Amino acid sequence: PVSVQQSLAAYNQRKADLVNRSIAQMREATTLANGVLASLNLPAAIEDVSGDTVPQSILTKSRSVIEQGGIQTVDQLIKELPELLQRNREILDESLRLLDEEEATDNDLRAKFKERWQRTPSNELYKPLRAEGTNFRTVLDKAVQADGQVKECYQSHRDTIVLLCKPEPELNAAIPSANPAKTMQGSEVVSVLKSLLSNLDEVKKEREGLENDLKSVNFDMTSKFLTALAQDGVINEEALSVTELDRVYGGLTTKVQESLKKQEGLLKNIQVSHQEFSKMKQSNNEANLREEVLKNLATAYDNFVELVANLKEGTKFYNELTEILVRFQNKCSDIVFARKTER
Repeated sequence: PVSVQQSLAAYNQRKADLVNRSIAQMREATTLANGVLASLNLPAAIEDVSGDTVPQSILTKSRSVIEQGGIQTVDQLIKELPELLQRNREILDESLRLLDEEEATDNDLRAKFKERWQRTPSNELYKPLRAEGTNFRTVLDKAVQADGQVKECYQSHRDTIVLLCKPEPELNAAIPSANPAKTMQGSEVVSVLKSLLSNLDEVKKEREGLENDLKSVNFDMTSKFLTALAQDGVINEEALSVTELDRVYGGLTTKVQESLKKQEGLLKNIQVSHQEFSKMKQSNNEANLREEVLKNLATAYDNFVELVANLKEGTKFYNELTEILVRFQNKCSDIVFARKTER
């Protein structure tokens, strides 16, 4: 309660959460937009003015996947995961084998002798280790569950990706060619839509800035903490941190609230606008093919995007988890060493 070192540790904890939480809000909002925006396929069906073909905000989206490497990026990563996770089951399962085994020796030693086997029991001693052990496990299970959720997600969408790596066959398939092109071109309500759609980008973009700006902050409370100790007999970490957390992130916290509760206005004022776009109800047949598809295309893009990250980071994770468990292992085997070497 008067240690600067621990006081610092708290700040990093409190700082990290502030930042993380803030990043998460923005990343979930960006995806929630893309879902809405592709649930109504706006980029696709404004650029559909030239009905015939429509290589538009999707050839765009196809080029960037070709750039990306297509499934050959995904399909490679996905197959790689179970091995990584198996590595991790194993390290944990050994650590606990080591433990279960000495413990069993110990248990029969006090059984055979009694008084004369007077050390403190492995029962009791490895209770923390086990506690620790079972959390790793919790992590794994949830990791398996999340990894399951992924395998369905791409598995399902995959069809709609393979078809997005074509330069001219793209038409003959993707394009149903509905003949729907309306003289309803760049009319008043179609331009108010383009800007309201490109505003959302200037919104989409700044979120990188906001994110990076948030991570780039480093403050260092040491001086602040020492001075509180040398003025009062104590350190009141919560109060010191809160007050300096606002001074340092409060200006980036509003920019976060002001990116979110601005998206609110931009969202609900299009649900309306997109209906005020189709009170002309086009054609419930050929344009169906023209419609539902474009709606099913941007989701194939959006979902691909969110699919590399999940993967890339599940990987990153797994290898950090590993370097964590190994440490766990060693600790178990050290403690085990301590017991044979004991007395």
